[PDB]
Order: sequence, then C-alpha cells, then structure tokens
Amino acid sequence: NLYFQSMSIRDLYHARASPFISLEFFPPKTELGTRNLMERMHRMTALDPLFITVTWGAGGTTAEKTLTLASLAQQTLNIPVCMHLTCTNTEKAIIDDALDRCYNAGIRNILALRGDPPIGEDWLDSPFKYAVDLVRYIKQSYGDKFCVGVAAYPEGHCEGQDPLKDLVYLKEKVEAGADFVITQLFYDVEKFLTFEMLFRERISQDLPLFPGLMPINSYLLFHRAAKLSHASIPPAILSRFPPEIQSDDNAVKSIGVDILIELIQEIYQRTSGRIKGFHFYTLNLEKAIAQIVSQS
Ligand SMILES: Cc1cc2nc3c(=O)[nH]c(=O)nc-3n(C[C@H](O)[C@H](O)[C@H](O)COP(=O)(O)OP(=O)(O)OC[C@H]3O[C@@H](n4cnc5c(N)ncnc54)[C@H](O)[C@@H]3O)c2cc1C
Repeated sequence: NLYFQSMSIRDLYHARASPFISLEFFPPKTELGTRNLMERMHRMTALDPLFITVTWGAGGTTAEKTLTLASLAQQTLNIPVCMHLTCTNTEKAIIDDALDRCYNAGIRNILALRGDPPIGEDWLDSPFKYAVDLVRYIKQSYGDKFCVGVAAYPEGHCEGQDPLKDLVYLKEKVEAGADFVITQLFYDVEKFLTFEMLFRERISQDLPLFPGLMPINSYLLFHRAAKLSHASIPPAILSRFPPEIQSDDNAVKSIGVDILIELIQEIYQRTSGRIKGFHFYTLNLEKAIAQIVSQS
C-alpha cells in the first residue's frame, strides 16, 4: 500500500486482478478535428482503459500538437496518458523541452522509440542512434518519475526479418530500465505466443507485455495494415473471408469483430492469464473496438 504509484503503468498493471485494455490515438491536423477527437476519447473512457497513448511524428514533425493533446487529455479525462517520443535526427534541446513539459503537466509515462534510422547533413556535419539511448537518457534525467515503455516485434523489425535478432536488442532496452513493452500489430496468434515464451525465458518472467492489436475496419484496410507492418495473415483467417464475404462490407466488419475477440481469448487462455492487458491501435475510430469489448 505504502509504495503504490497511481500514475505508473507498471504498478497499475500488476494491481489489476481482472483483464483490461489500452488505447492509442494520433494528433489531428486541424483544431476542429482535435475538438471532435476529445469528444470521442471521452466516450471511450466507458471502456475502462488502463491508460491512453498519443503518437509522435519522427524527427519532431508533430511535437507541439502531440505535447498539447497529451497534456489536455491528462488534465480532462482523469486517465493516465503515455506520450510517444522518438529520438533520432532531433536536437537534444527538443527532447529536453518535451520531457520538461510532460513532467510539469503531470504526464508520468513515456513510450521511448527510435523513429527512423539516423542520418545527417553529409559534409555539412544527432546524438541518439537507437531507442536504448533514449531509455538510458530518460532514466539518468528523471529516475522513476517516468515509467518508460518500449517497442517489440514478434515477427521481426524490417527497415523501410529476424525476431531472434530483435530479442537481443529488446533485452538491452529492458536492462537499461524499460518498465513495459508493446508489440507491433499481428494476426497470427502463434507468432505472438512463441515470442511471449522466448520473452519470459530470456528477458523477464514478470515485466508487463502488451500485444498490439489492429481491428479489421474493411477488407482492404486489413490487408493494408498487414502489408505496412510486415505482419503475416494465416490461412485459417484468410479462409473466413471468401469472395462472397469480401464483397459485403457489413459481413467483413462483423466477422472481423469475431476474429479479434477470438485472438484475445486464445492469448489470455494459452498464457494462463500472464497476458492480461490488450493494446488497440484505434486510428481515432471507436465502433469496432466498442463491439470487441462489449461482445467478448
Ligand atoms: C507500440 C508502438 C508505437 C510506435 N509509435 C511510433 C510513433 O509514435 N512514431 C513513430 O515515428 N514511430 C512509431 N513506432 C515505430 C518505430 O519508431 C519503428 O518501428 C522504428 O523503425 C524502430 O523503433 P524502435 O524503438 O523499435 O527501435 P530500436 O529498438 O532502436 O530498434 C530498431 C533497429 O535498430 C537496430 N538496433 C537497435 N539497437 C541496436 C544495437 N544495440 N546494436 C545494433 N543495432 C541496433 C536494429 O537493426 C533494430 O531492428 C511505434 C512502434 C510500436 C511497436
């Protein structure tokens, strides 16, 4: 009781007896779009998310919009907010300003990311090179005042695939002080489960690990998400969408809800409840996620 931190994603995760979700949002490009998203976020608090996240454009391209939205959400929603933060190709002063502003706004969680590969200005010659460089820097500068998350790849990272290679780098990130891990999206439950077994044996028996999940909002959008993330779609899932279903968008969406429910239930059962938190890539949409949560 004495040591519990009510704003820490790690402490909140372990304290839960029952399973739960988290939600990732992005900053809209207009003020009207931002007002509308805040209304949507307010409605989605009825799904009882453990925390919400706000994405960050590589190289600082959305710095002001991300910082503003994360702070506004933290102040008004009464839910912990985790701000994403990429480190390559950005001046140290921008990273320092972002962390200072988060700290002063009451934000106590950061998802520490590389972003794109490092690159300079050739002969005109950027001190962060990998995500681990940012994890170490945050912990040096703030200790446990920030609970720090990092990214993982059950099917391996691909530059714009070897999951064992990335497990080596993931271990370095955890040893440097990462407090939780969120995965790239996947549709093959067995790729996630083999990864989770390797994570427990080689990295940590207890660290919070969230599968990242992308709803199926149309047949074409589903295929596009898998293409961009380099995630495989198993034959057993593809067979649920024969041509007569593919042509019927309402049927695709309904079957898509069932596939996500089944994925979640299989993970919870097969891991004996070790995996009790499920992270959704919302793309600022509510309906599919509300059905997945209400029908489960
Ligand atoms: C949950 C989640 C949220 C995300 N949010 C965003 C976002 O808001 N904005 C955005 O731009 N991107 C985001 N990304 C994408 C991410 O920035 C890219 O996948 C990026 O290419 C790698 O980031 P990382 O932090 O996993 O990098 P790292 O863990 O640094 O690894 C990336 C690669 O760097 C190399 N590497 C790492 N460490 C070492 C080492 N010690 N020695 C040698 N080589 C090494 C490896 O080749 C490795 O595959 C997100 C990803 C996830 C899973």
